Amino acid sequence: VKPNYALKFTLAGHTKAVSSVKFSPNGEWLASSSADKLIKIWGAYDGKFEKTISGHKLGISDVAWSSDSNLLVSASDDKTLKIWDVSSGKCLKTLKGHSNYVFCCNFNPQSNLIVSGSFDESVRIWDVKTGKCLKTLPAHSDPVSAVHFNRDGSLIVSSSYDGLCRIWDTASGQCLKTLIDDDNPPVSFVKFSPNGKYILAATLDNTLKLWDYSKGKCLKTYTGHKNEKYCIFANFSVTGGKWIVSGSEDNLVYIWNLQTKEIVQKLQGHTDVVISTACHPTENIIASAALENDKTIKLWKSDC
Ligand SMILES: Cc1cccc(C(=O)Nc2cc(-c3ccc4[nH]ccc4c3)ccc2N2CCN(C)CC2)c1
Repeated sequence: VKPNYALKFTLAGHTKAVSSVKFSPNGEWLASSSADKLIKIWGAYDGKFEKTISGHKLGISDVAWSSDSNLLVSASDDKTLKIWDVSSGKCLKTLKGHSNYVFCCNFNPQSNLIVSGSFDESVRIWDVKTGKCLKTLPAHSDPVSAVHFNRDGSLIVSSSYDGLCRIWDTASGQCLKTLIDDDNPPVSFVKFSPNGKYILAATLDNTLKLWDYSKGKCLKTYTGHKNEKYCIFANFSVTGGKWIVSGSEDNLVYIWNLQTKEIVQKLQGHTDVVISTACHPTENIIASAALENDKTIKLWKSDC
């Protein structure tokens, strides 16, 4: 039954809205990005501040870790992505090609590719080793809110303000599936399940949906939260009970039972929109992050 997430740490340091928080795949770290143009690294278990990584000329929407936890990629309003050495804090590559703000980014599981989505309505696939753009997908007809690889990196899912989710063949760059639902509200977030079998999508009508994307069938929805404006990150939590975790525009983190769709916990504490949540890879730990009235990251721990 219910999780019992309690507040363990509040991480202050960013001087503007925080955009994204991500745990390293090794479970060691949390990375955060912010409108303040900075990436900060924190200890996942002790909340200790480790380092600040700088170099972007404008605010940063997203950050993501390579599979060996040695590299970070960030997506910035400055129209670039940057690849960072976590150890030195140094910018290794600047990925240039997008014609407007880059909103979202991920490594493939192999961590030889980066996928990016932009205000410029494209999705780009980049070679990690060289930093070169390998493919530009004419992905959507409005800003791209999220990009994610499946478990083997053979597929990419993207979401957009155009009301669509798309599934892409990574190797060829061909669209394999376009999802539509209801009256096509903006799709503000999407990701694959840990196994790759499903996609979880948020739309700006206060709804998360779980999809069997190949069958084109919605299996569950998660509602009760507030999501009408911001591109709020959501997650599968699989270390204990099977939960859906999301931020919300009423300053709370919402946790649902994945199967029953019931709200099982609401986490109070933040003082602005919780735009990002992350789930720890091995421990029942949530990181959550909030917008400019708050600017803090919170770490929470549960027994299941
Ligand atoms: C630097 C910074 C700090 C705090 C918040 C944001 C932000 O809200 N991000 C953003 C904006 C838009 C965005 C901005 C302006 C727009 N006009 C029309 C559509 C549209 C979308 C789309 C996606 C995203 N994100 C959210 C965070 N996530 C981890 C990745 C994606 C950025």
